[PDB]
Amino acid sequence: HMEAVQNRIVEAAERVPGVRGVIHLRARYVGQDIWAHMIIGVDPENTVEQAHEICEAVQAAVCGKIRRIESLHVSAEARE
Amino acid sequence: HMEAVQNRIVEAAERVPGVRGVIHLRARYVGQDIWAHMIIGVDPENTVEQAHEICEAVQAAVCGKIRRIESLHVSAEARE
Ligand SMILES: [Cu+2]
Ligand SMILES: [Cu+2]
Ligand code: NA
Ligand code: NA
Repeated sequence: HMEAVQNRIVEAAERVPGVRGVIHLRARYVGQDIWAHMIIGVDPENTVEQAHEICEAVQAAVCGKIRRIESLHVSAEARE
Repeated sequence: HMEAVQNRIVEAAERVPGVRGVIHLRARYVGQDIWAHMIIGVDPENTVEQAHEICEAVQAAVCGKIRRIESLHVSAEARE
């Protein structure tokens, strides 16, 4: 069941403007719910505020598309 | 499990240009796979060919977003 969900999470995150791939995704079931931590790539010349905005947009996109996610943390790293 | 999938099918179909709602959706599991029949609404002033094109686009959209669907038939009815 988990691989199909992880595929949906990556696909959803990579559709958000400013995401330069999903660098890392760790998802685990807590019961029927998913809790996940994500690192996305961003343009190194983005501001820290812009990177924060992208992470928030990823959280909204992924949580809106995948109903079973009850916790999602998104961080950013420079990617070239 | 099925209600979440049916919600995804309707949401995916209603995002296609030319769809005037999902009129009917009957989904059933065959094993782990979903087989489904859908009726979408279309503009009565569309041509039959245009309606056929919309149905084909719905099939592509839904099957592309919901990996477990192994059979999907889409028909159209005039909706006002
Ligand atoms: Cu903020
Ligand atoms: Cu044709
Ligand atoms: Na900004
Ligand atoms: Na046409």
